[PDB]
Order: sequence, then C-alpha cells, then structure tokens
Amino acid sequence: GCPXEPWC
Repeated sequence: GCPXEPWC
C-alpha cells in the first residue's frame, strides 16, 4: 500500500 501516504 505504498506509495499513497507519508508513513512508508
């Protein structure tokens, strides 16, 4: 579920 959010 990466990318898409800054928490990877």
